[PDB]
Amino acid sequence: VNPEGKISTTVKADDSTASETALAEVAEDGVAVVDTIHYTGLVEGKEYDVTGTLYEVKDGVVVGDAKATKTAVLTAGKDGKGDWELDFGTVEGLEVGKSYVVYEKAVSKENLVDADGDKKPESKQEVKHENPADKSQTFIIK
Ligand SMILES: [Ca+2]
Ligand code: NA
Repeated sequence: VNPEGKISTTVKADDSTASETALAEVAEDGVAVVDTIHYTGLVEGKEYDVTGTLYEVKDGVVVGDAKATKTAVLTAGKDGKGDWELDFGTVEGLEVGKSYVVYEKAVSKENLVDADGDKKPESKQEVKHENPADKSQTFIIK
């Protein structure tokens, strides 16, 4: 049966964690950015190519080129549910007064999805979280 993947995220910028109810605030060398990926409906023990992208955002609209990208190879935990940490490290060249949002993609290394329904997987499982208006993935530099 085909896996039904879902991901949400929570960003931490410097010492400051965002949440469903408030974006993270960073006090005016670079900003340490860590994104937590909350996943369900992945395949236990399978490896995923995870790509995080940091964008400047203005009123829930992405502006300009990515400020940073980070990739990792992470393994799905028990029942294909759990949390991953994607550490971007220090991100240089962010601007005081500006807001940033994290986008995430995870693509399985193995074929985990039977897209043509012959009961044999032939497609990668791909999950995305690309919401420019998600305050839990957003931080502002004060
Ligand atoms: Ca197939
Ligand atoms: Na979230």
